[PDB]
Amino acid sequence: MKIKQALFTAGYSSFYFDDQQAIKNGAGHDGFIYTGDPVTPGFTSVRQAGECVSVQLILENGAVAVGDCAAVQYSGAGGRDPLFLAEHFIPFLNDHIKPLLEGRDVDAFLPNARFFDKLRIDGNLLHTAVRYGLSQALLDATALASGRLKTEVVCDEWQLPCVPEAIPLFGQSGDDRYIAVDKMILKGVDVLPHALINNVEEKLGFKGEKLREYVRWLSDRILSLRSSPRYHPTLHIDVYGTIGLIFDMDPVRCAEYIASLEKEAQGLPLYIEGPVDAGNKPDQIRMLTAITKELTRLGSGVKIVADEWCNTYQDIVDFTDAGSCHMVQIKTPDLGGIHNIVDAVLYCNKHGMEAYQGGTCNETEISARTCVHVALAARPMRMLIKPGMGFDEGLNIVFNEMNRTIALLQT
Amino acid sequence: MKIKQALFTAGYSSFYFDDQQAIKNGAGHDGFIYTGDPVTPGFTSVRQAGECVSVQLILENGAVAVGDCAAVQYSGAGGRDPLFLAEHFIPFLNDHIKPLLEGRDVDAFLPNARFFDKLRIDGNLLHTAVRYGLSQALLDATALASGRLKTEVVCDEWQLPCVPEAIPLFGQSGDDRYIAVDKMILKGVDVLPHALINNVEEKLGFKGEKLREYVRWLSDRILSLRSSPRYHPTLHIDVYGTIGLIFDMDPVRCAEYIASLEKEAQGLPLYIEGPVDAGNKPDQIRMLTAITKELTRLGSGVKIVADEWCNTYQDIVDFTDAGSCHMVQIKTPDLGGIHNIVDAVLYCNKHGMEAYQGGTCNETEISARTCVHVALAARPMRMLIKPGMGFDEGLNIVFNEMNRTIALLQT
Ligand SMILES: C[C@H](C(=O)O)[C@H](N)C(=O)O
Ligand SMILES: C[C@H](C(=O)O)[C@H](N)C(=O)O
Ligand SMILES: [Mg+2]
Ligand SMILES: [Mg+2]
Repeated sequence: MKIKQALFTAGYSSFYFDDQQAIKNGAGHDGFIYTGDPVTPGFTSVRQAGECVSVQLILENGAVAVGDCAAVQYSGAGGRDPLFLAEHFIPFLNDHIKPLLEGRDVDAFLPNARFFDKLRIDGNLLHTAVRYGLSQALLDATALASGRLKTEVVCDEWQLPCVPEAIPLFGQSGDDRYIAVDKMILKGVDVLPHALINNVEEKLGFKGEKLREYVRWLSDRILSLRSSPRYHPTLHIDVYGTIGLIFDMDPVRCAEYIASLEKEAQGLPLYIEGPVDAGNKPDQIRMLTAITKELTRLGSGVKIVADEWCNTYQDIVDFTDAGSCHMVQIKTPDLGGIHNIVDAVLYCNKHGMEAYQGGTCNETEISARTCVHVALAARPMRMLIKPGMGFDEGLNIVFNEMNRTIALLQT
Repeated sequence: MKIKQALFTAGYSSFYFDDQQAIKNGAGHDGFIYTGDPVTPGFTSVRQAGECVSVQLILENGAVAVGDCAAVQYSGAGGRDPLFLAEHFIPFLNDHIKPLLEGRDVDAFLPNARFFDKLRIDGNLLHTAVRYGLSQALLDATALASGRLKTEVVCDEWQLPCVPEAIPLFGQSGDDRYIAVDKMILKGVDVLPHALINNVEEKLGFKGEKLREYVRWLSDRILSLRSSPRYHPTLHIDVYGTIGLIFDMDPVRCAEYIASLEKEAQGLPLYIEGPVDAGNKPDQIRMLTAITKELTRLGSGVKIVADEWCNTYQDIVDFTDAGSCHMVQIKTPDLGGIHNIVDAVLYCNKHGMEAYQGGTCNETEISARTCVHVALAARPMRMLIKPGMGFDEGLNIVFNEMNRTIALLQT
């Protein structure tokens, strides 16, 4: 079955494009807005509305497959592609991509996914968000053309068993790290709460005591508010590199502080994401490795998670091959085509790496819903609740699609 | 085409259920919740997780139609049904509704909508939430059965033109009445921002001076933040009956105060929702009517919107026939089956009432999306960005489905 028509429509994503460089440089705020000038190219303000381009593929049987082109919050940075402005992309996609979609067969997914993932227009690979969104629509197209769910298509093309089982979900709080923790306990969240620990003075503390107290409050809040002791979630907190900054980038000292955090967790397993940011891929790998070695040496139970500098399928391979850390964030939109997500989760699973199928608050209901199918197939150990910073909406989108899908499969 | 199988799966909706008058009474606060004793039946806490029940209808052609059972935040009051918990409704659904669904013809939508809207089980009508959800899935089923969009099915069956054109959207800030305003300006929202002006002391002011100052703040923010004068949104603020409280239900005084806000809006049109709560339908209609009369007499351009006591199709008919206000909130889940939304909006449109197709923060991505199709067909004057209180997620849901659907229709 073929695609009869391809449509591209501008839209709003579930968060904001932020100029990471200007913010790190110390941009001030006025309400929700950041002040000063942006320094990153394409930005009209330090903070701007997040945008997406919805792809709809009307098939010969009349079904309408969907996918959303979307980029991370910090669109333009850390090895991630540029400022994804949608209006500009509509004419471009209508002109160069539409004729490559209309009349295309979608009985299978992968050959199509590979094609768009490698395509250059005037020498330039397609923007990674376009690859993300097209690939979602193509997966959905294969599903709709054959009476399968997206999950089944992946299972079939990658020859996976497709045993219907929940994926642990992870909630991110943004700066609302107290109120959102309550929300997450009320809704049974498996993993929590990110906490956006992204400033040294005000969030980590110059000697780490602020984070220490935060973990204690968090575990106390969980134990106290839970309906029963059967609720025993995992703690996952992203420190956006700040721990290296207070320990002279010495991985032994970083490890030491990290281990010291376990006590405050009160039996809840603990994960610390992005402990350091050495500023380039090779050094990031090596520092994470050295931190992991010392945690082991200490007999620590605390685990660490890579994110920055770990972007593409190949990066994920590299961090994994090096034994650098216990888990890596597969930040979905930065991989491009979603077949890359499947490939990356399987590689991790084969080689011992815990795969966290993450993403961004700045993607959509469609991209998240598509990611749910990818996860139910590939079996990562953790999935980000997304998109949005409200949390409730994200949980609604990911959790309910997961459970609907498991039921359909059990049929 | 018939439905082959009906599945019902538990999920989370995008907000919380709250025992109202457990709270307004004196329920304590600790972080995100309320301490102590709920007054409302079924409730294990004064606030707990909002819930839904996803209805999935697998048809003979293998398509899967979807719809979500959901209820407002304070299920329980203003003329609303009980506590919509999944563990209760899933058995009820399997016991009493599945037998009427499996094998059912879905070639049309309206018979089925009407049939379930009237159905009695042991003498009782079905819960509005159940009727809302089934009806969404039944409309989706008719669509998927015949290669139509849900919006087209409504157009076909009520004989409407379905001109592909946008509907003005309204965002709601929840208590975050400052910060969410910046979000909305940055996303160009048509109407804003609700403001949850729901307490005399802290939000409206004993003499309405706080709301007065807020309106000026809001208009200034808009005029300051916007990128050009082309952005001229409508201001829409819900004061949840507080204006009636500080004026002792004196309607001429209410009107006078409401007219004095125009000055503060600086030329942005102003809507005040729920100015009073007379605690009963017939008094509510009378009070709103006298407020409207006095506004007109003063020559004011401020309009008022009904909400509380205007629940069902028939309520809407009654508020409309009395000429009681300029706009009514058709609070979607309370009408039961969504064909009633259609009839309500058309009724308003035919009898000089502005139809505001509302809903709640506590519904779902699926209910909202389905509400988009109802609106493109019926043409209310305004539609709520929902669900959730994060705003971004809701806009993403409602605005992107709207634009995607318009693009399909133009095909
Ligand atoms: C999940 C991401 C991370 O911090 O790793 C980030 N908060 C985002 O939403 O894009
Ligand atoms: C939109 C409603 C209203 O206040 O009219 C309410 N905020 C709700 O979300 O259910
Ligand atoms: Mg991270
Ligand atoms: Mg209201």
